[PDB]
Amino acid sequence: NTTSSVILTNYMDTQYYGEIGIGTPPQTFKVVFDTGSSNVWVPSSKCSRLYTACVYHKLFDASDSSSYKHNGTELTLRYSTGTVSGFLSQDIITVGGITVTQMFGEVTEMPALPFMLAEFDGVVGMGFIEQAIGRVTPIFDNIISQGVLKEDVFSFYYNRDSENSQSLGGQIVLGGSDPQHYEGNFHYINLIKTGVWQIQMKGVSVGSTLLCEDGCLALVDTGASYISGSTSSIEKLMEALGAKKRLFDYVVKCNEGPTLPDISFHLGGKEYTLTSADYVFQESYSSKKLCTLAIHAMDIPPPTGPTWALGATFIRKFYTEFDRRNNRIGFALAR
Ligand SMILES: CC(C)CN(C(=O)c1cnc(C(C)(C)C)nc1NCc1ccco1)[C@H]1CCCNC1
Ligand SMILES: *[C@@H]1O[C@H](CO)[C@@H](O)[C@H](O)[C@H]1NC(C)=O
Repeated sequence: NTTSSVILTNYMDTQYYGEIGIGTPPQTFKVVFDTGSSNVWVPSSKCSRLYTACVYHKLFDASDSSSYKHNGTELTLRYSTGTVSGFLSQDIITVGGITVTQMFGEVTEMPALPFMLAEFDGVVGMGFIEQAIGRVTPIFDNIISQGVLKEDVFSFYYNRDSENSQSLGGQIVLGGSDPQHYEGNFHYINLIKTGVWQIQMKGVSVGSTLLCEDGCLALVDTGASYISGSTSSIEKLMEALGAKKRLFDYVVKCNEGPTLPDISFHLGGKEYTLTSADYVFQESYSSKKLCTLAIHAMDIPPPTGPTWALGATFIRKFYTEFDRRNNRIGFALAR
């Protein structure tokens, strides 16, 4: 019956990661704790240096760990934004002072796009075994097995401040939540199914409901930067906002930013509202300058998709508790 936290760094409101240690002695890695996937991977020393992303990130060297256990089963992790490929290994992983023996992917194939843009080295998947490639037991499942934690829950706080380096970029409590980072009560929404951190959504509103009328899906994805929907969902949301489409993002003229309407997500009977301040990167107030929106198109395939994904844009405003004992997600106002 103990509780434990991981200190997160916030890079520019788009990348949130903490530090883990792998092996004896610990090799440390910057990792995204991702509720939208279920595998652990770091880049590997076996990764060809022709992968520039492998030049620019910390590499796990199995030859420097005395606690490593070979497996070498190939794995390929297909994310919506890009793919990593490699092989399975087993070592001791430390995460918030919790030591666990864990199967993880040693990534030998790490595309320059998008991975050169990653501040983090790898990913710690916080999803279920059902979504785990290779049917590899996820790290939290392993920590639960130990019987150390007070509750079968984990919580995410993502800070709104990335500039002020003398502040906490984010936090993950394993085994509970932290009351210093939320307020009011938790609102609990049960999952559609076990296997995925996905909840029923019954509306996306601009200002009047104009999307997700007959119901749709919402993946709560701590590993994502943005709120995402389907290409057609986003194109209709953006037409409503007067946002011009670009190659990788949507933008308004910076001056139009504060005048943008509130966007609401109807989740578990409550209306979860984001103001323009919650979703516009107000980098300027100029009419000559384009400001990027924290909402993009992301088409996730079956069986998970098509689905909306509530990423860091959403978690910033809403402190999120992931409840594995009751298969539900709690949202409270962050502070
Ligand atoms: C690799 C993994 C994190 C990929 N995903 C991303 O959204 C993602 C993609 N590419 C980037 C790059 C490299 C471009 C920086 N960053 C990402 N996320 C940063 C972040 C950390 C905290 C919150 O958001 C999703 C994929 C679907 C399952 N959930 C995660
Ligand atoms: C890899 O791990 C799995 C555990 O499910 C095991 O069955 C398999 O034999 C392992 N392979 C090697 C080569 O160690």
